[PDB]
Formats: sequence, C-alpha cells, structure tokens
Amino acid sequence: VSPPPPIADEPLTVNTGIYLIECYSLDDKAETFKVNAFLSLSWKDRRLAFDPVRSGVRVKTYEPEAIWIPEIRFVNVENARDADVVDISVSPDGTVQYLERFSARVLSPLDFRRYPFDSQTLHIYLIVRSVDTRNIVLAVDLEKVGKNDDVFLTGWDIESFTAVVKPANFALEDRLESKLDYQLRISRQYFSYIPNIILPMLFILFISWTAFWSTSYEANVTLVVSTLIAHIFFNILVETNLPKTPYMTYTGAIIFMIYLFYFVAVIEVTVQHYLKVESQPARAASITRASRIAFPVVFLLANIILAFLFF
Amino acid sequence: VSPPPPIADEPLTVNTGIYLIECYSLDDKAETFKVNAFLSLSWKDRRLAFDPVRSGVRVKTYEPEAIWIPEIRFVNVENARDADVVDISVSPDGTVQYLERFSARVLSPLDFRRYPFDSQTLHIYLIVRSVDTRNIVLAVDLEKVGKNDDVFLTGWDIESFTAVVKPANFALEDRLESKLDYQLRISRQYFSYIPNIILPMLFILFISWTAFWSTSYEANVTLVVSTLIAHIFFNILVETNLPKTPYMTYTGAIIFMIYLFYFVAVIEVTVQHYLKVESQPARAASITRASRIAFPVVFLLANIILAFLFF
Amino acid sequence: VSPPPPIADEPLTVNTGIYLIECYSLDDKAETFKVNAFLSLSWKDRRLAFDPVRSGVRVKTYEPEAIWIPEIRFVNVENARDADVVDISVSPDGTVQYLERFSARVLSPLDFRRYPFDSQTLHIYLIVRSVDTRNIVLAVDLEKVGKNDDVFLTGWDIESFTAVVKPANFALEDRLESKLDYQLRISRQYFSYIPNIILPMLFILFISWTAFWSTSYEANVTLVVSTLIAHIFFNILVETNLPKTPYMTYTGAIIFMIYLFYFVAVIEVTVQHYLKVESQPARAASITRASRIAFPVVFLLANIILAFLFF
Amino acid sequence: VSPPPPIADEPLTVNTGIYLIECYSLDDKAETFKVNAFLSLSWKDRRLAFDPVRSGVRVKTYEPEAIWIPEIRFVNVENARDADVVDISVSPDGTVQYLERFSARVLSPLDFRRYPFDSQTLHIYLIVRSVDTRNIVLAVDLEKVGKNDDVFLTGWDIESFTAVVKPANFALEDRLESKLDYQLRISRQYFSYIPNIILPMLFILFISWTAFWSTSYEANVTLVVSTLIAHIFFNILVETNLPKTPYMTYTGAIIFMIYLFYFVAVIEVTVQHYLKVESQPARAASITRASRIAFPVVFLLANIILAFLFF
Amino acid sequence: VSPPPPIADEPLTVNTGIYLIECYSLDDKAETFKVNAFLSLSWKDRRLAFDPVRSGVRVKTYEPEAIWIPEIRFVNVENARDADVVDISVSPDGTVQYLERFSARVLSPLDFRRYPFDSQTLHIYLIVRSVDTRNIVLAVDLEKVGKNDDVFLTGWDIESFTAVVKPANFALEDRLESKLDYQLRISRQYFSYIPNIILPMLFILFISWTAFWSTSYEANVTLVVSTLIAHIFFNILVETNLPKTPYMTYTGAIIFMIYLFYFVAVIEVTVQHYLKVESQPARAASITRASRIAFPVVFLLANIILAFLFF
Ligand SMILES: [Br-]
Ligand SMILES: [Br-]
Ligand SMILES: [Br-]
Ligand SMILES: [Br-]
Ligand SMILES: [Br-]
Ligand SMILES: [Br-]
Ligand SMILES: [Br-]
Ligand SMILES: [Br-]
Ligand SMILES: [Br-]
Ligand SMILES: [Br-]
Ligand SMILES: [Br-]
Ligand SMILES: [Br-]
Ligand code: NA
Ligand code: NA
Ligand code: NA
Ligand code: NA
Ligand code: NA
Ligand code: NA
Repeated sequence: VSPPPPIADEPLTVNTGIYLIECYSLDDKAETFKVNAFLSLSWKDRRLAFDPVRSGVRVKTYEPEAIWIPEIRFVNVENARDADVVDISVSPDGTVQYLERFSARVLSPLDFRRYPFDSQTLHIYLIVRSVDTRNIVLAVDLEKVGKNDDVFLTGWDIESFTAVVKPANFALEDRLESKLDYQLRISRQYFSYIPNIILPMLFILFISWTAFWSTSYEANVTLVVSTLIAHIFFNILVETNLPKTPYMTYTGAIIFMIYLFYFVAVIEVTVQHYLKVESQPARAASITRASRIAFPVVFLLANIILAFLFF
Repeated sequence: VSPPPPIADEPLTVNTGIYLIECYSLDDKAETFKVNAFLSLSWKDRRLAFDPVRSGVRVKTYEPEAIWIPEIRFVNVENARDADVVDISVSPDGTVQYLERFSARVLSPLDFRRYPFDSQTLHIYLIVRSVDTRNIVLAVDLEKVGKNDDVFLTGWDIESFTAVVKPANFALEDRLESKLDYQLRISRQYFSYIPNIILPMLFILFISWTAFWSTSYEANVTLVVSTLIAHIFFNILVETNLPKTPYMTYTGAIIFMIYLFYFVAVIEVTVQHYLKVESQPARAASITRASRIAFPVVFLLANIILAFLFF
Repeated sequence: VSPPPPIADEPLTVNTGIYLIECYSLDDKAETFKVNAFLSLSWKDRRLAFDPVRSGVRVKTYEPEAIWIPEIRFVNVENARDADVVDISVSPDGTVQYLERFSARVLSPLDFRRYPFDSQTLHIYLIVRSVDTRNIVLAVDLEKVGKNDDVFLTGWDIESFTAVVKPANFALEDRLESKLDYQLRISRQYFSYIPNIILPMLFILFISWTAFWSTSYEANVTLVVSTLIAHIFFNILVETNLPKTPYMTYTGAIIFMIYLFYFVAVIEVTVQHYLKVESQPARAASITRASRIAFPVVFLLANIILAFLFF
Repeated sequence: VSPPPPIADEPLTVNTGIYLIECYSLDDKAETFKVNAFLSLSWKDRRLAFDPVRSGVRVKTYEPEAIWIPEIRFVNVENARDADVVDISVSPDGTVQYLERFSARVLSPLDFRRYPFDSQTLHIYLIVRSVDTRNIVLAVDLEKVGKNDDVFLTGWDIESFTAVVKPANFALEDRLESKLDYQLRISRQYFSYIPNIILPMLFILFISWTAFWSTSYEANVTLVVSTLIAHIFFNILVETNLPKTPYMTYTGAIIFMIYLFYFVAVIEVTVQHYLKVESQPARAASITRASRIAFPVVFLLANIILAFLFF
Repeated sequence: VSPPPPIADEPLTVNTGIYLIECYSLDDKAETFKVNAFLSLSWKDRRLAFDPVRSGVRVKTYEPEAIWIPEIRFVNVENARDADVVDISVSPDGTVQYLERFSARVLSPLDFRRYPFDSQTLHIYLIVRSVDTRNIVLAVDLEKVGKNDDVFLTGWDIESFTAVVKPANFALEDRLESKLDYQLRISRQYFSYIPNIILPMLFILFISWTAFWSTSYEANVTLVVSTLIAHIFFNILVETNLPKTPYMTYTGAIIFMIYLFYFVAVIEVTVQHYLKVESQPARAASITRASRIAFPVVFLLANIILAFLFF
C-alpha cells in the first residue's frame, strides 16, 4: 500500500479527534497520567471511491491491512499506545473514517509553584511524518473531540478538553512533521491538604509558642525541639508526594519559613534562660513578652507576603 | 467477515453473562480492583446454519478468526482485558455460544465518607458499538451471571453480583453504543482497624489526659507533646492507605478533631503552669478539676455528633 | 481438530501431573505465590494410533497445532499461565504424553491466626470444561507429581506437595467442569521474628517496668511514654508485613495486650505521683511494691492464656 | 535475505543516528534511565538499485521483511528495545534509509562523588556483529543525531547529546563487533536539596550548639540527643535516594562528619556537668566558652577542607 | 523437523557458552539477579552437510524455523528468557553454530551469615531434555564462556564467571535431562555500611555510656531510652534490606547483642538512682565506676567472640 496520490500538489489532510473514556494515575513525581480514549482519523483516498448504485452499498468496511492508513503517533508517550481498531468505513467519494480505542501513559510536565492550590494543562501531542510521495498534515474535527461525563481523575477536577486547531508543522530529518496539541485542563482538589498537613503543621507551630508563657527552660526545650522534629516529619511527608523542583513551591516556601520560626524560638528560649541564670529576669521578661506578639504578627505578615508572591 | 444480516429491521441482540472466578487487589488509593472471570456471549448468525445429517456433527466448533464475533469491550478498564477463548459452539439454526475467560484491572470510584465502615458498588461496564450495516444491542442472560463460592476479596465481604438487565443505549461519535452495568456489592471488614488504629489512638489520647492529675508542668509537656506526635504517626499511617478526597471521611474527621483536643490540652497545661507561677494555684486547681470532666464529656458528645452526621 | 470419540459412552480421562521447579514470592499481604513447574497431560486418542513395525517409529512427536489438546486451565491464577510446550509423544495405541513448562502467580488464601508460627496449605486448582461432543474428566498420575530437591520458598519450610486424587466434578453454566486440588504444605520460619520483633518488644516493655523502682514522676513519664511510642513503631512494622484480617492474629493479640500494660503503667505512675503530692507516700509505696510483682505476673499468665487459646 | 555483497573487499558501513524524543525516569538507585527516540540507519544495497528515468519513481518504499536489514542492537539495555519501523526508502543507486521509533531502559553507571552537585555522562551504546559473508562497521551521520527542544529529564538539566564518531571495532566470540558511543550529558538540579535537606540539617546542628550557653545538664542532654536523632532521620532519608557506593559522596561525608560534632558535643555536655557536680564550675566555664568558638570554627574549616577535596 | 540421527548410538552433544553483557538488579530480599548475555550453541547435523565447490559457499545461514534446534532452557529463572537469535551458521560437515542474545531474571539463593561482608556464588543452570529418538547431552565450550570488562553489579565486585564442565545427567518425568552449572562469583562492597549503619550505631551506643558519668536519673533515662529508640530505627532499616533468615546474620547478631547492652544500662541507671534515694550513694558510686570499665570491655570481648564465630 502507498499514500493517496495528490490531484495537484496538495498535502494530505488527516482529520483527527480524541474522545476520552478514562483518565487515571496522575503521578506528580513521574509527571505522567494514563489515558484510555477513542482516536478518530479521516482522510480522502480517491482510489477507494465507488458508485453506490453499481456496488449496492452506501458504505464500505475494510480491515486495516487492506487499505492505506496514516502512521499517526503520540509524541509524549512512554511506550507506543496499546490500540485496537474499532472500525474503518469508506464513503462513495473515498472519505475514510477510522476509529481505534487506545490506552497510553503520557509524559506531561507539571508546574508545582502553587502546590497544592495548582492547576495544570496536560498535553497529548498527535504527530504524523510525511512520506516521499506525499506531505501529510493534521487537522482537528471538533465534532469528534470530547470526553465521557463519568471521566474522573482522582484528586483533580477536570475543567476542559480542547484541541489547538492549527497544527505545528516543522522539519525533522528532512521530512515534514505535523503536530497537534490536545489540552486537558485540570485543577487540584486541595481540600484534604488542609486537615492532613496544613492545620496539623500550624497546631504544632502554635504549640511551640506556648514557650513564651513559660520560664521553665527544660519544658521550653521540650516544647520547641519536639514540635520541630514533628515539623521535619511533615516536611519529609510533603516531599515524598512531590518531585524535586528547580524552584520553590508554595507549600515548600511555608515549610522552609517555619524552620526559621523554630530556630528563632530556640534563640529566644536560650536568651531567656541565660538572662535568668545571670540574674537579669526583668530583661528576659521584656524579650518574652515582645515574642508573644512578634512571633504570631511576623508569621501572619510573612504569610501575606508569600501568598502575594505566589498568587 | 461482516455482521449477520437482519431478517426484518431489528438490531442484533448479543446476550451476555459474566461469571466471577477470582476477585483480588482492591486498591483504595488507585480505586481499582482486579477480576478473573468468564465472559459469555450469544447471538444468531444464520450464515452459519448447517444440516447435522450433511456435516455429521450436531454442534459446530469454530476458531474466533473463522467467524464474525461482536467487538465487545469493557468501558472502565485500564488496559484491554487479557482474554482466552474457551469455546465457540454453533448450533444448526446458526445460534453462536461464545465463551472466554478473561482477566482485567477495573477502574471503579469508591466513596470513602464512612471509612473504615464503608460499603461499595463496584461496576464492570460491558459495551458494543453499532456498525453501519446494523445496530448492535446488548442483553443479560441471567442464567449466565454469577460467581464462584470461593470468590474472596481480601479485607472485604462480597454481598452480591447482579446485572442491570436494561442496557444504556446512546449515541457516541455519530454511532450507537449499547452499555450494560454489572454490579459487585461489597462491604469493608472494619475489624482490624479497631485493635490497630482506633484503640491505640484512643489510648494515647487518654494518656495525655493524665496531665489533668499532675501539677508538674515539665511532665505535662512531655505527656501532651509525646502523645500528639504519636497521633501524627497514626494520622500519617491512615492517610497512606487512602487517596486524597474532596470531602471528610469518618476516620479523618475523628483524627482531625483529636488534634483540637491536644491543642486545648496544651493550653490547659500552659494556663495551669502560668497561674501556679503567679501564685494563683486555687484557680489553676478549678480549671484542672473542670478539665478532668470536660475533656472526656466533650470527647464523647463530639463523637456522638460525628457518628450521627456520618451514619 | 475435534475431541477423541468415545468407544462406549465414557468421559475422556486426562491424566495430570505438576512437577515444581521453582517456588518464589510468597506475598502475605497479596495472598499470592509464584510457581515455575512442569505440567504433564495424558489421554488416549485412537484417531492417532499407528503400527510400530509399519511406521518404523515406536513414538511419534507432534506439534501442538497438529493434534487435539484438552484446554486445561488453573482456577486460582491472576493471569493465564505463561506456557511453553516441551514435548508431545504418541505411543502406538494412541496414548498421548504432553509436557509443558509454565510459570504462574497463584491466589491462595492464608490463615494468619497463629502468625508468625503459622503453617499453610497452598492450592493449585487444575480445571477442564467439557465439550458438546463429550465430557472431560481429570485424574492424577502420582508418578508425575513432585518437586525439585532445590525448591526453596524464602522464609518458609516446604513440607509436602500432594494431589487430592478424586476430582471435584460439577456443573457450571450448563456444562461439566472437572477440578483437581494440588496442595503445597508449608510452615513459616519464625526464627527471625524472635531477635527482630519479639525480644526488642519485650525489652522495651520490661524497661517501662523500671518506673516501679522510681519515685521521679518526670523520669517515669519519660520511661513509660517513650517505650509506648517504640511499641507503636513495632505495631506499625508488624501490620505492614500483614493484610487486614477479620480476626485477631497471635502477634496482633500480644501487641494489643501490651498497650493495656502501658495504659495501666501510666495510671500507676499518675496515682503514685498524686499520692506523693497529697502527702500520702506510704500508700503510693504499697501500690508501687504490688505493681513490681503484679505487672510481670499478670503479663506471664495473660501470655499463657493467649498461647493456650491460639495453639 | 542475505547481506549486500562487497564490490571489492570493504566492510559494509551502516550510518546511524539517534534523535531523542523523550527522556524520563532517571533512577539513581538502579542507575537506569528510559528513552524514547528515533533510530536512523543507512547503507548501500546495490541489489536494490533501479533506473529513475524508466521507473518514473525517485524513491521505492519497502516493508522490513522484503529487504535485508542490519541487526543493530543496544549494548547497555535491560531488555531489547520496543521498536516500530516508521519508514524504509531506497534511492536509485540502492542507498537504503531506515527509520524506527524505539523505547528502551538504559543501564548507565553514575558517579555520585559530588552528589547532589553532580553531573553525569549517560551512554547509549549502539552495536552490530559482523556476518560470515561480510564485516559490518558503524558510522555516525551527525545530520541525524539530535534531541527535541521539549526533552526534559525531571530533576536534571540536559547539556548535550553527541556521538563519538569513531566506532570501537573489536573481536567478540570469533567475529567482529562495531560499537558506537552516544553521550547524553546531564547536570543535577541541586536547588531543592538546599531548603529540604541541607538547611534543615544545619538548623538542627546549630540548635545543638545552644547547649554551650546552658548549665542545665537535663536540657543539654535533651538538646543534643533530640537533634542527633533528627540527624539520623535525615541520614536515612538521604541514603534512600541513593545506591550503596564503594566511595564517600559529598553529602555522605558532611552527614558522617556531623555525627562527630554531635558525639563531641555530648562529651562536652558530660564534662561540663561532671565538673559542676565536683564543684569545679570555673573550669567547666572555660571549656564551655571555648566550645562556643571551637564548634562553629572547626565546622567551617572542616567544610572548607571537604569542599576542596570534592570540588 | 526432528533431531539429528546418530551415526552409531552416541548421544547428541550440544556445546554451550554464556557470555555476560550486563549484570544488574541483585535483589537480596528476592534472592534474584537480572542478566543480559549471549548464549552460544553448537552441534553436528549431518542432514545439513554440503560440498563447498558445487555450492560456491564456505558457510550457510538458516532461519531458526528452517532447521532443528535443541530446546535449551534455564532451570532457575522466574519466567522463560527473552531471546533474540543473532546468527545460525552451518559449516560443510553440517556443524551448526547458534548464537542468541537473551535477558533473564535468575533465582539464586544467597547466604547472609556474614552480611554485609559476604560473598556469593550465583548460578545459571542450563538444561536440555532427551527425546525418544536420542539422548541430548550438554557440554561447555570454554572458549565461549566469559564476560564483558564493563560488566558491573551495583554494590558488588565480580570475581569470576566459570562453568562446571561435567553436566549432571538424571531422569525427570521419564526422560533424561542434561544440566550445566554456570557460576558467577561475587563479593559484597561493604564500604557504605561503615559510615551509614555501623559507625552511627556505635556512636549512639557510646553516647548511652555517658550515663556512667552522671548522677542525674532524669538525664540518664533520657540518654539510654533515646539512644535505644535510635537503635530500634537502625534495626528496622537493616531488616528492610534483608529477607527473613532461619539463622543469625553477623550484623543481626551485633544488632541483637546491642539491645542487651541497653537493657543492662537501664538496670544500672535504675540501681544507681534507687541507692541514691536510699541514702547509699557510696555503693551506687562503686557500681557506676565499675560500669565505666565493664561496658566497653564486655562490648569489645563480645565482638571479638562474635567475629570469631562468624569469620
Ligand atoms: Br503512539
Ligand atoms: Br517533506
Ligand atoms: Br529554668
Ligand atoms: Br476490554
Ligand atoms: Br511545675
Ligand atoms: Br491458566
Ligand atoms: Br516527682
Ligand atoms: Br536493543
Ligand atoms: Br544540672
Ligand atoms: Br529459559
Ligand atoms: Br531418555
Ligand atoms: Br536524680
Ligand atoms: Na495500511
Ligand atoms: Na471475527
Ligand atoms: Na491443538
Ligand atoms: Na524530659
Ligand atoms: Na530483513
Ligand atoms: Na526447529
């Protein structure tokens, strides 16, 4: 089999569509997601044209091997898609309608800057390489782009599934390649991070601040050091759900900043004890009383600054 | 091969059945389960009619490639099922009896609201897409729906395996689709959560309340902070067995509430010490004595309220 | 190809054997094990009989596609076995000797009641479904059942590999089914649990009891709470190696009971301090002295009771 | 099919190229990375030469089975590559242009000496074994070596993808072998290690040094022992992200050295308490005051020495 | 195809060789390793003999399906090897030279008694089964046994790769089987265990011994209990890298013994406090002073005894 020959010098237009059936396994660390969908293809092959009257049929059904089919691939996949051809239908004028159901693991970078209050644009890049006898270009049939209502991505809200209609045409190894960008817009369900990580982390921090109403150095050391260790556990927990980024994430920034608050609280606890031992408690009392206001105030202002820089 | 021709104008009815052999790997985080079952299919293909006198045999056995077989798929699977055809029996009128044994990983959403005292309805959706020559519709042969007595799903009780007899017929990408809903009702075996998570979590909480019978601030700080950290470990343990939900689970609610009890216990311990240092122990004694009753009472009432909201 | 025809009205007897080459990956949580073995099959096919002096050959070697082979499956497998046919030998009378080497992941429930001092009976269920032409029944050739001397299952002792000679013949979806039960008896190597979990857990518990020879409340709180937290770590460690069970395991029972001992030790430490503060140390001394005997005595008796209920 | 015959006695030159489409899963522990790329091959086959004037065709397209194709393999792969032939084009002089898209898991050793400030040279070794008829040699077509602009390896910066043009020709099992070295130069994005591991580890260490401004032995023991345990947690965390090396890594060296600082701080805290108890606090005061300078100074100098030895 | 006929009554000798290309994934817990190698086979088939003059060829190449090839298997593999035939060359006398490249996951038991200072002998068992026509026997062509210089097994040193030249011929399922033992001798790179596990474990133990220079019970309890808990963390860490063994490993023995040292240190700390409270400090002083010598001395001697029993 060979590609449909051009009537003039035109590139062959392959109309595409992706209909999402299942979305699952969005892996943050790996920056992948799994997809199960219909891939539809359509193109004109004049050599396949027929007269409905003469043939006694209005449609012709072929097997993939019987006819020419464009070699369509995904750019951003781990391995080649697992595909099963569902149908191939030819209209009297040689308009081919191809339908396959496929499953694939897609590589798509994620921006963790606003984590866990982040939104992402996942991409599925469709591609075709031109042949010596014909230049092949891709198009989007909007009537064949969509998603099942039941499509759910655990821990995420699905906003939209659209295609950038104009392909990105470029030369790769002296041949034309035509690339389409299918975009799946999602927003993270931040809900669970509040009772599981955010609030517990704030509670232990506020517990460290009770040391500002205590003259007991031994109890203070216990309050600040114990809560710091629990903060380390939360830091470790958070970093296990995320890849290593060359930038600070919102949560990462708060987690990092909280260490500074623990460090300064230890200085205060030390300074207070030192002065007490040196028979200067009036002074220690001034530092401790100031700390009761300064710590929550600087914490609130630093958080307003951070939220402003990130959102 | 092409579909069987209609005698009048009716759609082709494909009778289905699923007989469960094995159920395993119900993954809560992934919201999947693995299944090993028999899939039975039955349809009339008059082009396969034969005379037992001429052919010698009363029933014909065919290889899948030799005849037309409806392209039946599962909607909610990760990858296409691993199937092995067991038998294809054709009777004189052309009635085909198809039997395959398959294994598949099924995507089925789980409601964790009542976890670990939750029940689920797992779904296996059978589907067929219509062809141009003719419309294909699915039906349930109740005599061919069931499960092996030995079918066990580790950590769950299997209640029932039934099929919604009426298919959901709908248009998808300018063609008819016929969908059947097979339902596997299960209930979680909550037993182990009691000695492993619930009771240990209650013991550490009650241990923190011994601080209400102590005037030693340093010991109190140790009691409340240490048990809080152990509570964080249980919170982390619980959250590793669950996906992130956009709602509160029953266990999550109790776990979250317990933090408030630890936070208020630290306030009480702080207030008590502060008053004792300020030479007001009579007052501190009133707060501590009230706390001995208030903490278990408010804990019991808050739990009754939570159990009521969730069950 | 069709099944061999009956001389009278007899079912076709397929003689079976399983010879274990490798046993590996007994996964307690998943309740699975992997197996690599020979599967031998034997049946009479008269259509294949030949003269030994006329043919020249005493035995004829066939390719699987050339002859009829019974469709033998395993009931309790995750996916269909990976099989490679080794040899097919036909004797003059038409006795077929089939041999394949296969690998499979087997689902077999485990009884954790006596863990880690438990024994298990792993099952490999062989099955055949009858055809319209004739009923197929399974038999065990004991000469062809066995295991390689080098077969080792890490963490287990292999006791025996035997087959229940009488098949379970039953109707399933209007056809006969013939099931054989191959049993692999194993006993857990409990050795490592003693220096790694049992003894460390006992050492920390005995360390908590040193609080009965101390009047220092602050030190006592540290002894009992610290050791309790270490006990929680062991509880978590143990539960990660096990699935969730709707019953108590032996280790689970001991682990759970030890919490009660920590809880009562905290009460004792609290009561002791309270009395000391109330200027009643003589009394506190009576409770502490009684505790020195009561705690180890009740611990020993409770363990004798538990060992009796479980063994 | 057989290899193209030599005109004289020359070896057959197979021109190669690798164009990277996707780079993912650089696993430090496993010392592997996954790759999705184009593999291009070119060689002259005179048996395939044709006349362009009479044929009217400038190029002929063949299926892999129709013609002789060199058996090109990767040396350092886990399993054989998953390949899909994209195109085979023959020019009138018989020059064959082969293109496949493949995916593979590549074994490539990593040097962790400077971790997490390390750079690596990943290798993809292309190989061909000579046939009895003729010797096959590999060459690099630089025009067909490259990478997609969007190629991202999570946690790494991609510097260059080049090929060592001169193959390594050698005898292996009495035949010639022709090996090409494709090099992917990468540098680790160390950013996240600073707020997540380095700084937290330094904060806890500096917190242990507050014990040099405290006479409270009980508080000092708590400060040094608690932070030491947090240091053990960071040591464990770091070692989980790395394989075991027969050399010290930069981070490993710092982590190890920090233990010595904790050990000496415990000695100091012990010596200080001992002297205080022995009624020699003036002396203890001299040791403690010296420690306030000595500990940060020796820490800075030891780090300068280490950075010098490693960079 | 059938086996080559015997000239007299001799067995068919299949000469074998294994050339290691890659060694990776030595999994201690699973007792497996992955291998990528060349498998070479050689035997005489008279039926394929030719005259060089009338043929015009010195060697003849065949496709695996065209000729008889011995069914060679590996005994100790998880699944059947993934193989790709590289070459099949036939010389005039009909001597066949077969070469395949394969990858396999090999089961090979490990002796952990001296861990992490252990050495292992990994085995790759080659096997062939005899046929009714003739007995097939294996031999080693030493010229075709070897390994690539670049073969590295992460965390191990490769010593040698040799074959036991004499096969083990025995009957299995009424056919003779010819087994060859290929041995890969390796020694563990213990280096990293020293700064990561051994030394940290010794440092915390020595820190517990500072309690012998302290009269503070509260501080002593903190020193001994805290370090004990850190020892439990190291015990857990070590046991995660190892399978459960029915014997004590060298590291396991040291780890277990260290618990006894912690237990006795708690007794000493308790006894010391008890005597001090009972107004007998002179005595407590004698026990504490003796402990300062006894603990390190008994620790050194117990370690010499253990090293002697294990090495
Ligand atoms: Br693809
Ligand atoms: Br082009
Ligand atoms: Br103080
Ligand atoms: Br399917
Ligand atoms: Br107090
Ligand atoms: Br099977
Ligand atoms: Br007290
Ligand atoms: Br390859
Ligand atoms: Br002191
Ligand atoms: Br094999
Ligand atoms: Br034999
Ligand atoms: Br004391
Ligand atoms: Na085609
Ligand atoms: Na068909
Ligand atoms: Na067959
Ligand atoms: Na304390
Ligand atoms: Na070819
Ligand atoms: Na063959």
